Amino acid sequence: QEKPPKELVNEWSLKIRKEMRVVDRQIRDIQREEEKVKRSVKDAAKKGQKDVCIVLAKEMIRSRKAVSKLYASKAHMNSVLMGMKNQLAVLRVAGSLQKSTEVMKAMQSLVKIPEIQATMRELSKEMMKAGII
Repeated sequence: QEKPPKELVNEWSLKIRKEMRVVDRQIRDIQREEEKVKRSVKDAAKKGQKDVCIVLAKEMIRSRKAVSKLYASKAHMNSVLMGMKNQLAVLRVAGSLQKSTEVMKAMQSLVKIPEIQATMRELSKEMMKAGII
């Protein structure tokens, strides 16, 4: 055969790490956009446009949840990263991966839709063949 050695872990670490830079990015962008929406809400209050503050508010809440759901995902990703560190650990003395109900649920809750998170469905796959999920 000619498989990759259990450096499939280093590979998946790199990707998980990559997607986490993405997340950081998206959080930063939404934050940056909250700054503006804030100024906007201010003016719109000062000028008595009640109806506009109201909606810019509903805008504000939606940002906040967007960031929440994001930091969530990042936690999940971090859970998969640690799981990989663990797998390396397990390999350091065995030399063969093994199951993980940890890197399974994170990588379950993680295969959501809004984002290129089709890759997560692929890692998911690669990982099962390996014998991690």
